[PDB]
Amino acid sequence: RLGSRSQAPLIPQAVVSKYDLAIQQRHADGNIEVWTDSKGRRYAAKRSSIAPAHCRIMVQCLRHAQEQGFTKFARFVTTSSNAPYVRHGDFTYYVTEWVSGQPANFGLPEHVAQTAYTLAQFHEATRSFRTDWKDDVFGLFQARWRDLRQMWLGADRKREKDAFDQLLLSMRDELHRDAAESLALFEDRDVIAYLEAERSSGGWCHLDVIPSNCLYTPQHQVVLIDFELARPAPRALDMAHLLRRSLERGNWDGHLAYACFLHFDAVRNIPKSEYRAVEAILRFPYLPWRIAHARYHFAADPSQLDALQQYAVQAEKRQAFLASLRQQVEHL
Ligand SMILES: N[C@@H](Cc1c[nH]c[nH+]1)C(=O)O
Repeated sequence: RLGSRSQAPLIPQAVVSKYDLAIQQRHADGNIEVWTDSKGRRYAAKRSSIAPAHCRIMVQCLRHAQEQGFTKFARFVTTSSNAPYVRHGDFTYYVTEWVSGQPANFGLPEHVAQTAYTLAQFHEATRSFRTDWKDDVFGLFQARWRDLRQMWLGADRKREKDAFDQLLLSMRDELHRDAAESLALFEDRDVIAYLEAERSSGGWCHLDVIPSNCLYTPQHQVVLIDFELARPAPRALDMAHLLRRSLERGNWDGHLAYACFLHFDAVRNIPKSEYRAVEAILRFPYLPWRIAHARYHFAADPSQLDALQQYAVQAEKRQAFLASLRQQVEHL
């Protein structure tokens, strides 16, 4: 019994042997397995729980994007029978060529720029592709707000308040203001019109925009991997998710936001309503919600206090950034 100190299980050899890759060496590396041939050529093998039908549309989506010029993805390798996956032991395995690069550093404008460019290219290249294949962003955030309010009410009535409880209570008025401003933006007719128009025109988002899926290459581009969460969705979702992650880790340095907006805009103009949808998402106090949710619904962990402390440290810089962006959007 090793419990949570159990290593990633090796992919069964029978799966490897369905391919024609003459693999000599295999080892886990993060959430993929690296397969290497006698020349040292590498492949990334993924153990997934996605359905085979889902794997098929995912591949078809990327091949469609490619016929439109898209290059920013790891290329799938097929089995000896031409299948895009192997199904074995209740898992779906798929393999891609290896992409040389490093996980994007979302604190560097250059890396944010290239991630944004790539995400925008993916969205553009997939316009109109299987648009009805499977969205209530207002309801999601409304529920989070209701949760957040309940959580600080719970904290306030504790006999003994710990450092986290007290810190969360100290920011209630700012958190309330931000949540209210966000939900008001989601209720604005222009934001809704944007979201609905995107739903109609299609275009997929990647929807797992984390450094380990955004590989910054020696050719100074970003190549995406892991399209398992990708689906038709408004472009603002990928844009806002990239921005939030970048900005929270670069203390709201607007060079990171500019790098992002410029490179989305280069592929397709950002209209005012798209900016406003992005603002609605960014204005919501997502991190305090998420951290408090974990604490009070799941269990306390000291990392939650670290995270809330960092949010508090950055809170004025975040306010300043969102203020300047709001002004920018009024004089586009
Ligand atoms: N080259 C990536 C790993 C990878 C390539 N393809 C899939 N995963 C890295 O930074 O480690």
